[PDB]
Amino acid sequence: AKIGLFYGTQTGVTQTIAESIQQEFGGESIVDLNDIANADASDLNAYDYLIIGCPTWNVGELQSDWEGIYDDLDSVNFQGKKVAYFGAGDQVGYSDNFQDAMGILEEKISSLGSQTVGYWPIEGYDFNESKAVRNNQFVGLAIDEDNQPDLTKNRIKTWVSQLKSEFGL
Ligand SMILES: Cc1cc2nc3c(=O)[nH]c(=O)nc-3n(C[C@H](O)[C@H](O)[C@H](O)COP(=O)(O)O)c2cc1C
Repeated sequence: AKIGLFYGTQTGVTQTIAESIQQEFGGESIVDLNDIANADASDLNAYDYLIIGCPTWNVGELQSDWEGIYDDLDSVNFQGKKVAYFGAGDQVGYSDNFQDAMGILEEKISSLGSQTVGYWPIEGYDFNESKAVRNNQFVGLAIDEDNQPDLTKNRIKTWVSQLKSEFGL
């Protein structure tokens, strides 16, 4: 597989999303699925295409496994990689920090030389602030299983379909 997906999760939602994205891409032969709790930052070097999934916890913080590796990301060579992101969040409970983690990771990784692809429009959501917004789009797939579970399936399907192109699929 030429695409590597690395996710982190506290309660399992992000994992489930990760599994669905893998299946939408076409399976294990298309995307390698990895829990970041088991990886080294160095594992990220193998791929030209990455998908980073991370939920936001504790009012605007990264999920703990991502927080653990955060400082090691500098050691990865992201030059030339295309990276797409996804995150789980709750726009009602955390309106002022909706999907911040996705935003924090994207800012770090993009600054290291990768190109973000996979922007997602903000129509259909309601939140006050987010670190993951740029030019009025999310930098990646914003999922909200707490408030909008009925939208998830479609959001994933649409997003993957847009991604396919950018990943040379
Ligand atoms: C105590 C607590 C704090 C949270 N903080 C945030 C937050 O700052 N921003 C946000 O978008 N969602 C926040 N969430 C919502 C979660 O990210 C969300 O429930 C997600 O589905 C959890 O994903 P996981 O199972 O992969 O960890 C919080 C949830 C809890 C329970």
